[PDB]
Amino acid sequence: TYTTRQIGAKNTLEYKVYIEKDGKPVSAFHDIPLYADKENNIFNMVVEIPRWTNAKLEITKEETLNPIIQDTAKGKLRFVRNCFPHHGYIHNYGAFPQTWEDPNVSHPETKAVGDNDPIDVLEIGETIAYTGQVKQVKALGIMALLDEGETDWKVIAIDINDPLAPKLNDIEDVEKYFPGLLRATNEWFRIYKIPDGKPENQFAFSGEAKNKKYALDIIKETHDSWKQLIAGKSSDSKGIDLTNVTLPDTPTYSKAASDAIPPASPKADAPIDKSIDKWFFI
Amino acid sequence: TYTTRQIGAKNTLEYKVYIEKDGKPVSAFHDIPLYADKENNIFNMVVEIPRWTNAKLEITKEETLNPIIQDTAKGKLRFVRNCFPHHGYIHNYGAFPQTWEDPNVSHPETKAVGDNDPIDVLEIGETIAYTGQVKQVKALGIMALLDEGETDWKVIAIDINDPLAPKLNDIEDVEKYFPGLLRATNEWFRIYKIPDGKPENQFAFSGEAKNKKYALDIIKETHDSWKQLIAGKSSDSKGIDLTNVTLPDTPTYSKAASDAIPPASPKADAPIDKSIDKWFFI
Ligand SMILES: [Mn+2]
Ligand SMILES: [Mn+2]
Ligand SMILES: [Mn+2]
Ligand SMILES: [Mn+2]
Ligand SMILES: [Mn+2]
Ligand SMILES: [Mn+2]
Ligand SMILES: [Mn+2]
Ligand SMILES: [Mn+2]
Repeated sequence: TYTTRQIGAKNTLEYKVYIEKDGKPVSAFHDIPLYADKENNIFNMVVEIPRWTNAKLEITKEETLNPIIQDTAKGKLRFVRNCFPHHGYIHNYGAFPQTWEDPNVSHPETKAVGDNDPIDVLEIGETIAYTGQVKQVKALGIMALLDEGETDWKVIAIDINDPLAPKLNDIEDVEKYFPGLLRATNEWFRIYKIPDGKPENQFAFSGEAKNKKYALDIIKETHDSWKQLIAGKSSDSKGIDLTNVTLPDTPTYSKAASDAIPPASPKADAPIDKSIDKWFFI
Repeated sequence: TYTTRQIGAKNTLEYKVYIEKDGKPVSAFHDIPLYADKENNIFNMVVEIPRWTNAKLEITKEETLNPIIQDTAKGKLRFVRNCFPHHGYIHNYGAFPQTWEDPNVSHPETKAVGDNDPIDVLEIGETIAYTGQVKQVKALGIMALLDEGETDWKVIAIDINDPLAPKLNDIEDVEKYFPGLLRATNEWFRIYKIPDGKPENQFAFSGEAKNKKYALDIIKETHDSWKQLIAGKSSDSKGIDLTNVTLPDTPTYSKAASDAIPPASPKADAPIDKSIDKWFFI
């Protein structure tokens, strides 16, 4: 049983969300198994941002036990802007634990280094997720996003408890039941940061969403990359905090990291500035 | 000065939003002047539904002083469904007070009876409005929607305080600063009821959004119809409660009706069933 420990009021600089393992804080990047069912390829996804929300909550690499915190830019809370016809994030967005997009290396398909973070998952179920929630999903395909020149693969997946779960098994089913969702995913990731001064993103494979096989090859590679990492054999760890509480053969393993963590102090959500409302017509 | 008096909690059955003019509840339908600045075509819009929301809030014709309550469909609280790529209402939504789409007469332009309510307005400004908000807007165009075979014009408007008001003068400027919002408005109203299992709506004029001038003509006809209604001369008033605290020359004028409304007793937003989250691919 994975739960959540909320410290602070959502939408504040102070807001932290730690994942708990049967009541004890674990590392959201390290102590949560990639696979819930390896045989079958059922993955564990850590949800960072709920669908149609704007706060840019992220699993923080350099904090101990990598809590999910809102990203900041120039001292301020970061929020993604609404770009017509979309309203915030159009997917439940998060990542697969125990994966690492090697910054030190130029993945051969996209020809650019990874973006230094857990691989990214777009979860397309019909229920809006919650922050710090662990969900079991099935990968259906993958997109090669080059986000600011950096390899940043987007894995398309679905909550296995989703009513259509059974009917979706490969990328081509995405278009049969969620027609146009895959083209909106291409357009959303090309332009979301334009209202921020960033250039427009680009996709490898001409925006081709790769199938479950290819995707599965990519999650493994990334998962192997994390293996070199938490083990201690990465060429450059970039100062990621490797503290964990469940991999005992690791240099960085450390029980008591968990007792170290402060109790939940959940507070009512802080309000978001009315500028976030703005709808951009890009 | 217009404020709002909330009773009970949002998304509940006991929720009512009353409009106040200087602290005295007044009829949201009859007592709020259609015009803010007549000769400048600046109207007072009553806001029913903030943008990107789903509870279907409406000025209630059948209740004294016509409060804004939540619509009911088959004994249950009504909520509009998410139709990709949209999220709830894509526009702040409301009506103009002192208007009436005549139920009892077949309008010559669309060939159908009126829908029995104040004319409807789509406010396209960038700020998300609030329920019961009286805002000052400027008509820009009107679309002839046939809602389940009834005359249901949609006025397209913008808050005068919008940072873009000044550049918006007639319908053609809407496609200028808001490219594609016009195409999405037509679609949104055709399909929004499909998920409820009703048929696709159709639009007169082939969905042409008619100019600001045609618009004013239609708003004005509707004001005349309301004049017959409130004066007491309607063929059939349809149980519409015509109590008012400001037109003394009207038969139903009764001050003391304002003092009869209970004090505010707002509670915080009740949770909305998770089925509401679902996104339909129509
Ligand atoms: Mn990031
Ligand atoms: Mn990420
Ligand atoms: Mn990125
Ligand atoms: Mn990334
Ligand atoms: Mn209605
Ligand atoms: Mn209406
Ligand atoms: Mn209607
Ligand atoms: Mn109507």
